[PDB]
Amino acid sequence: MKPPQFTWAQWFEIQHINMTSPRCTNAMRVINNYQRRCKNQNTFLRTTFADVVNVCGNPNITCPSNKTLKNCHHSGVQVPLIHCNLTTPSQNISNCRYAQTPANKFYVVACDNRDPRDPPQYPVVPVHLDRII
Repeated sequence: MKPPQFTWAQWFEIQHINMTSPRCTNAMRVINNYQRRCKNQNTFLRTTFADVVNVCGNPNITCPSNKTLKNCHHSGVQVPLIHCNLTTPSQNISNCRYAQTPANKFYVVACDNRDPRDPPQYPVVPVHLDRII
């Protein structure tokens, strides 16, 4: 899944922060081309990477998706988000059609120590979107 030219944190940014267009069909092509498959579902948080890093400093909690992981952090505040839902698949990635559903919700993110390629300014960085509450 994860392309090797990217860190975990940079891949989190591709998939869940940086929407290259306000519409899901357009926005998703970036992710799908790297994945070499049309993802069935994907959430974009309308927030900045630095804001998610501040959330990574909130007190650690158990990851809702996996009760044995403990590197998760609740956002404390709500952010707008857009959820992309695959409505027509294709063997041609550029023909994959998406519908979208906006929302304003809390989120829970999983965070890890930074890779040398991330900027030194962030010792801990987001690596997985665990749960949209």
